[PDB]
Amino acid sequence: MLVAKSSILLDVKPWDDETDMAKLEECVRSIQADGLVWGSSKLVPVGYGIKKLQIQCVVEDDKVGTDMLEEQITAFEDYVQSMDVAAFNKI
Repeated sequence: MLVAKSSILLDVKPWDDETDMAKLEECVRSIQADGLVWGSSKLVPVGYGIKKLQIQCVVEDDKVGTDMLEEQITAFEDYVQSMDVAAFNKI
C-alpha cells in the first residue's frame, strides 16, 4: 500500500458486441473523483464479438468506493449488462 491506498478490480458485461468497448473502456476511465486513481484496465474475451469490461482502480483505502464508480459506470444501462465484483483488497 503506497499511501493509504487500495486496489479494487471491477468486472462488467456489455449488453453485446454493439456496446462500444472503446467508450465503455474510456468512460470508465473518464470517470474522475477526489482521491480516485484510475489504473490499467484488462480485457477478457468470452468468444470474440463480445468481451469483458474489466478495469482496475486505486482508491484511497476506503475513501473512494466502487458505489460511485458503479453508479457511474453501470449508470449506462444501454451498455452495461450487469456489473459485478472481481475482488476487494488493498493495492
